[PDB]
Amino acid sequence: GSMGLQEDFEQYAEKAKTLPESTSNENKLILYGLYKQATVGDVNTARPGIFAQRDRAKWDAWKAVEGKSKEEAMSDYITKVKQLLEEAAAAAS
Ligand SMILES: [Cl-]
Ligand SMILES: [Cl-]
Ligand SMILES: [Cl-]
Repeated sequence: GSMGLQEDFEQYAEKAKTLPESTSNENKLILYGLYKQATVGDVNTARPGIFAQRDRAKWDAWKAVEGKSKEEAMSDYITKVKQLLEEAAAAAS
């Protein structure tokens, strides 16, 4: 990752903590998948079964961004968090 992007990523991963607890799980899943992809790369497990204890929705969100470089997924994660942060501020004003 380039330096400025890595700094941005760590900053926005920290700012993501300020999103309301009530943030839709649809968006939590999008952030989860990009965060996994950005930090550890391609999902390296098989899809959890429907009745498994492993969370299929989380795995699916990560599978969906397979193939993105660290730079790309950090990029997307940042843009999604930025959008959510602006929407949270709009909701509160
Ligand atoms: Cl920025
Ligand atoms: Cl929801
Ligand atoms: Cl992992």
